[PDB]
Amino acid sequence: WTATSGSCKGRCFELQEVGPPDCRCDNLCKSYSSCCHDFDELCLKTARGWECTKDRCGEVRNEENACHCSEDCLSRGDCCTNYQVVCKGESHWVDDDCEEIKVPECPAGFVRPPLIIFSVDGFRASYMKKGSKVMPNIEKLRSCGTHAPYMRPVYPTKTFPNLYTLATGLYPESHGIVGNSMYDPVFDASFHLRGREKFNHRWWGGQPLWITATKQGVRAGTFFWSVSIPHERRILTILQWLSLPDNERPSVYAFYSEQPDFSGHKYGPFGPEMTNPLREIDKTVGQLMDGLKQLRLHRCVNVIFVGDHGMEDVTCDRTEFLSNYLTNVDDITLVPGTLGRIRAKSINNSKYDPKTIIAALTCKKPDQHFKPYMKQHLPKRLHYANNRRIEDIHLLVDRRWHVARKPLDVYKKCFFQGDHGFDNKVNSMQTVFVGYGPTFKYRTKVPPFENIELYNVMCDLLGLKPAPNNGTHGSLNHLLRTNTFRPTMPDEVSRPNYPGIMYLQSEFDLGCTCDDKVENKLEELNKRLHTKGSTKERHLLYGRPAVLYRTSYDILYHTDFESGYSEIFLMPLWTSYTISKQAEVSSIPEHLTNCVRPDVRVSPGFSQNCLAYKNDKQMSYGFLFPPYLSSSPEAKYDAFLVTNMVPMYPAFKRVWAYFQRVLVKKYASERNGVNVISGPIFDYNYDGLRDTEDEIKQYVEGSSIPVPTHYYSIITSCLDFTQPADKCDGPLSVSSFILPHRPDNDESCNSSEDESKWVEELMKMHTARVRDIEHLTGLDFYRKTSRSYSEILTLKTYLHTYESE
Ligand SMILES: *[C@@H]1O[C@H](CO)[C@@H](O[C@@H]2O[C@H](CO)[C@@H](O[C@@H]3O[C@H](CO[C@H]4O[C@H](CO)[C@@H](O)[C@H](O[C@H]5O[C@H](CO)[C@@H](O)[C@H](O)[C@@H]5O[C@H]5O[C@H](CO)[C@@H](O)[C@H](O)[C@@H]5O)[C@@H]4O)[C@@H](O)[C@H](O[C@H]4O[C@H](CO)[C@@H](O)[C@H](O)[C@@H]4O[C@H]4O[C@H](CO)[C@@H](O)[C@H](O)[C@@H]4O)[C@@H]3O)[C@H](O)[C@H]2NC(C)=O)[C@H](O)[C@H]1NC(C)=O
Ligand SMILES: Cc1nnn(Cc2cc(C(F)(F)F)ccc2/C=C/C(=O)N2C[C@@H]3CN(C(=O)c4ccc(S(N)(=O)=O)cc4F)C[C@H]3C2)n1
Ligand SMILES: [Ca+2]
Ligand SMILES: [Ca+2]
Ligand SMILES: [Cl-]
Ligand SMILES: [K+]
Ligand code: NA
Ligand SMILES: [Zn+2]
Repeated sequence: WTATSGSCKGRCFELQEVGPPDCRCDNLCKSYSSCCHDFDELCLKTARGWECTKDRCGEVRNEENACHCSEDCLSRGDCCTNYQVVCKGESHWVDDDCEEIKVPECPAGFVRPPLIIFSVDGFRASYMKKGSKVMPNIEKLRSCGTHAPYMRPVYPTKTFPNLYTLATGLYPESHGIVGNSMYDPVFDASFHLRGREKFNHRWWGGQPLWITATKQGVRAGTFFWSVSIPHERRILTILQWLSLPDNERPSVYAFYSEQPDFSGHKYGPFGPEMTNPLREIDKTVGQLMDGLKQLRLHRCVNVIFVGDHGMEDVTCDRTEFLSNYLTNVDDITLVPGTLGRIRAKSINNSKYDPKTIIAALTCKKPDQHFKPYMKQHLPKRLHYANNRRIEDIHLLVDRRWHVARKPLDVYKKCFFQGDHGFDNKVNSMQTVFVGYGPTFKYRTKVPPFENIELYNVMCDLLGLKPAPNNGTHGSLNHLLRTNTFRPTMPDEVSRPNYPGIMYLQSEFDLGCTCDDKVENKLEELNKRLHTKGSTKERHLLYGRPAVLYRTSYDILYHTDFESGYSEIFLMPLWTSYTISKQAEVSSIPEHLTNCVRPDVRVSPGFSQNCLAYKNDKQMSYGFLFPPYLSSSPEAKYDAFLVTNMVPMYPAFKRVWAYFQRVLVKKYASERNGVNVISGPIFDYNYDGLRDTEDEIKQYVEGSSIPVPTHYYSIITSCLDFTQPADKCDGPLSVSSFILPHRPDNDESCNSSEDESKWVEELMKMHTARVRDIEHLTGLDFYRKTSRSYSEILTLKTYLHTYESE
């Protein structure tokens, strides 16, 4: 109940929200059906429209008008945004040359430049180039300010997850808004776009920017707008708040537009009907900038123009139906559309089996336009599994397609020509970023970055300490003229041991054999120097990784590679090696095929054994440094050390062997040498973080050798590819992957074919940032380079996406 008979007199768009049943006058009252009776009359005035005209100049103030053109309007802060243009011969902001804003030029009483976030729903990245003729105000912000060619949204590329990610710096799995539609089984409650459940505070985790600001003494405008408040009114409201007295005036504001998304759904991303929505958005920006200029705030405010996701072509005919695959289709609940999430219709049905559902959906039609996954098997780059609101079974849908349960769903719900929600690497899902103001750089283009990073920067813009989040703070310092955040590298927690030769061959009873009993003073000092680290500067180019947790490990040096060997996990945490452009691939010689050699630096007690692998009918082994790339027949013996061995399913060995035999050499030839760091990852609880030993769910049968869930590689070279990787004077280039360590290749529908037809495609799917690997291993890479730390942070957040232009 709301006692709707209080009044909004003097209260219009109040910043503090009042408690039921006292009636509300805030920008969300409409959404709750709680506005006072006179809200429309007093707060949503429309009389005479939104622009001054020649005859309205110097009028007698009429309080009924939507905005004002009387002499006193500037001091009242409620002029139409074109007042000075029409009535005082001023130029529109867009018609002024741009001029570097070196320092904030603010009215007296401003403690810090205000931040205005101008957010646009569905604004695809290519609209900046493709709509440029019709968006002069936006183009001026873009060319005069700082801009990225695009900004990567989070998955799923829907509105609710992405706007809340912008607000919090968190992945959807951590903030809890994991789709536009959700069932939380602990609450037994559903979140929907239409309706009231979504207003309950229990859905919304982390700490959004407006709360971070308020907790630290920085006042915030209310971020959310009721759909029926027109855009012109939202802008006028912001401009009115900017005219408040110093003690009342917010420092951070958001505008939100439902366009161009609303139209993109109806007409597709480039429908001819899309020109008008873009024009209209540009006019809104024009009104804000003209309004700021009137208040002498146009060289004081930092403006961020940002989208939540892009828009793809999708029609009703491009729908796959689960009824074409599943006999039991009525025992499931599907969250449908541009992703799928499946659970049991009833938790009382004991005959429901996710294993048989996955199998019935796997590689069943030649051109199948979705791929099923257990959520823990989704590419790690999506960070989309550690939340009870995410269903165990997930369908990754091809761009341009929909999934639905039954045909009746689609025609008893062609309406739409656009949609979004697909994998966040998809080019059509990319969105925009422009920053303009005293704190942003002047006429600067920056590389593409992920929207998880912006919370930190918005905190920096407002002098706030960010709540803990998934950004890497400092990785976007290159956007900023000042207020940069200068982090220190994390402190190493565990130092390595450097073991020498301490064990005799005969102390090892591992059930391993090697054909190697084949016998010089020139070449004996040589192998000794290699074991003491004499080639370490060739294979460990950026320093050894730092171990950021408590553990026992050894550094092992070799001619061709260096490793950090874990005594707890009985394998390397990392293995580092450089392959020059000139390097030769050799084969594993016949006598060495099943060779595993004891490592005399490492106790039998801290070693793997061959017998465990023989006994484990499911599990085989591979090597982290590939024997194929040994520098010499003598150096090849090192690659067969039991300390270079890791557990591998035979199906995974197909993948790994092709990467090591073919792909590494290929990249070295293309990139002018590469440095490779490879290793295992253990993430049995799918939280994106390194497991402790007591989290491991699988061991090689009858041993304490833990089985990795994934294998990573980080492949680094010179950005200037005219310089070899080992003699690089400037910025670096990286690509990485986190491959799932799976006992089958069901993920790859063409896997019966030659590895040259499917392996590289799999690797591309599981592309990763270095930072993803850091979270998953507790390691910190690139500790010793000549480069600035912020530059290295940017490098660690880089994702190689394998999408064309
Ligand atoms: C992305 O960045 C984020 C933010 O930094 C990273 O997320 C953090 O990860 C930490 C490690 O997993 C985690 O720390 C835990 O905090 C627990 C206290 O939690 C509450 O308080 C915080 C602070 O206010 C709050 O943010 C939390 O909010 C979460 O949960 C609510 C539900 O109430 C949601 O509304 C909200 O969306 C958010 O959900 C997410 O996090 C939880 C886990 O916390 C997930 O389950 C959800 O799916 C969702 O993703 C909380 O309200 C604290 O209890 C934990 O301590 C246990 O574990 C340690 C290990 O050190 C152990 O020593 C302790 O004894 C303790 O164990 C005991 O409890 C166990 C569980 O019941 C039990 O098994 C044991 O036997 C013990 O008795 C832990 O310290 C932190 O909360 C989150 N924060 C957020 C916001 O998500 C994230 O890791 C980054 N991602 C990547 C890939 O890097
Ligand atoms: C969600 C959410 N989380 N946090 N916010 C507040 C917010 C943050 C930021 C920013 F960038 F600064 F973080 C900027 C602006 C804001 C403020 C935003 C705001 O007033 N809204 C966003 C809501 C979305 N909405 C819909 O009905 C809707 C649902 C789905 C789709 S779809 N098909 O595209 O998926 C489109 C839609 F329009 C009601 C809008 C009112 N909204
Ligand atoms: Ca949206
Ligand atoms: Ca984990
Ligand atoms: Cl959803
Ligand atoms: K075996
Ligand atoms: Na297959
Ligand atoms: Zn949409």
